[PDB]
Amino acid sequence: KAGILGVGRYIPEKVLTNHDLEKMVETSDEWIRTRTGIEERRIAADDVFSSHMAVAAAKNALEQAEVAAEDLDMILVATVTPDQSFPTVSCMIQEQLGAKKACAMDISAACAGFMYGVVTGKQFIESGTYKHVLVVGVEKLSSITDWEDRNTAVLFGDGAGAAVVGPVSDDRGILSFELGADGTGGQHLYLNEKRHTIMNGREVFKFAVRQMGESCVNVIEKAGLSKEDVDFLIPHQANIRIMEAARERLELPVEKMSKTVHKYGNTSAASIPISLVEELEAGKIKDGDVVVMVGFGGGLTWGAIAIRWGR
Amino acid sequence: KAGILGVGRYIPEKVLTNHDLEKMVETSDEWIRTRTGIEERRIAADDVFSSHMAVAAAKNALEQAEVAAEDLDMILVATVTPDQSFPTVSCMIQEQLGAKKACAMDISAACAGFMYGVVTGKQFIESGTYKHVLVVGVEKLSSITDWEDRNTAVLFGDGAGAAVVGPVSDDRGILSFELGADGTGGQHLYLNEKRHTIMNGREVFKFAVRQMGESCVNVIEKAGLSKEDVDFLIPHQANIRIMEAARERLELPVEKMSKTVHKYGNTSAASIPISLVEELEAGKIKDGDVVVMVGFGGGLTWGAIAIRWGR
Repeated sequence: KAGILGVGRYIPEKVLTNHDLEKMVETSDEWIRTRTGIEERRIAADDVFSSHMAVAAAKNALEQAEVAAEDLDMILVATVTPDQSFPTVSCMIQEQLGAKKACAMDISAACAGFMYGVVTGKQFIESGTYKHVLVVGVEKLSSITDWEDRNTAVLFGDGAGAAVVGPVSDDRGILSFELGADGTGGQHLYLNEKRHTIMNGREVFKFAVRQMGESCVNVIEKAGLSKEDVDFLIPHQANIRIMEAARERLELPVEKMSKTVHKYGNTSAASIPISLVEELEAGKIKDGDVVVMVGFGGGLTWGAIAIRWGR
Repeated sequence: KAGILGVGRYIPEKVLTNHDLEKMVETSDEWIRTRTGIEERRIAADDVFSSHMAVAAAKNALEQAEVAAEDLDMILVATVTPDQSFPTVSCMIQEQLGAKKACAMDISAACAGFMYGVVTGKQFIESGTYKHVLVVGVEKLSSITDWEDRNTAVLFGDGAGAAVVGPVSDDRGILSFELGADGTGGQHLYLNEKRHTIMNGREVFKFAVRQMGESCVNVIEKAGLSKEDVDFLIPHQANIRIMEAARERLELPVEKMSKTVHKYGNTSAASIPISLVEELEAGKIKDGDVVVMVGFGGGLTWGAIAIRWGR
């Protein structure tokens, strides 16, 4: 069975508060908090790109996993904001990390990308093909944000999260997963010709609130478990109201769902690993815990994973 | 075992000859043919994007495979020129094809992308996760070509190729594969700030000529076969001189290596499936044939696959 050996993240140091946003666009601290739950988000410096954030998250994950970069068989980077289209971020961090024998590809599934990546790594490991797969979710959404548009400029932050996937001692590891997509919703969330994110917020909300909880129930069902068997939920950190719908569907207490949207905003593919690190650093997730992760993203993509934590 | 159920392609109708190039840049028909072997290449119309070419290739592959789009479990599109970063081409063609239950992600491994994709599909099928995986290699390189630069504007064409991957009756299917990358070479082939392909042609040549043949030998070795066991070689169609080096390393006759670079140029991830369709339409590849495919790409990525043809 494939499981998670270690996780790391990179959080940019610059804090962008709602009151910093109040200068830039016609918004209010009250409106942002009430509708999204965001209070702050982090913004990468002008010389810090997805590759810089990804190497930092990757180094921390490798250190936590006790895995050397030279031992990686595969590097997968989920991003829609690479430094450039080619060379990919995965190729760039393969060089900077010294991961010589590793293959490298970037994958694009928007905010569901980290889930697509972990599931992809799972397939390569359980077939016996590879042993160690590095999966990184990284976004510099600040580089594709119309900072004049109050409807989106208050939603997005920057960051990177990373996990080393590998074989774990059985009972542990990824128990089940679901990956999905619905190209019909492509009109509702797209990058326009100015490389600016355009979103139909109402439509994306309707879709997310009903799909997040359903993907969660599916992976619990596929794992042969019950809702009471879930020890922690790590949702994509886009909107506290969407996150709350998933918590209700799973009948989980407030303290069993990771909440970092208020401090980092929506970091797209980086969101789930960033939240994972937060809970692991607070000691709220322990070996043997059943953890459900779930995300939705642009293009209308989604994914969910049920994992029993530990090696 | 996972194998290839059917293949299709889309070739743009507009032909760009070397004599059309002679008006545009300071080049000559003699120089292009002598150094690359290219005589013509195809250019997609201004209203034809990667998604349009990918749906066309996908439809032809599904028809040849006798697979309905509604039965696809996964859509993988290898491209560095999507219509936009999100929604992805895979999401776009998931909608246009009516592939409702299918998940969808784009992958980025430059000219090696189709190989990364087929191997990825192989992992999902042989684990029993999925049954039918659509893999598309598509590029509109004309949209990232500096048409003022004679060093690259004579190298690239547009196109799409597609394969349906699924379980095949054993003895058949993908016997072995190799995926690789070397981020060190990222400086030699990259997209610059104008979305123009910049290349150190001499360096990329040195790398490709020695890696194409070596990847080929590796996958033959991993399949437990000999060089005499190879019935056909389908190399990435970037440069006839690079292709010839691979043919020599495998001791193969001229008529057992696919050559379409002279008519389509370098189509990056689309190159191998486009050549596959060409040989299948000429009846040169038959069930039971051992086919080796191999490619190299920007970021310095590479891949090779040995497949026994048939279902």
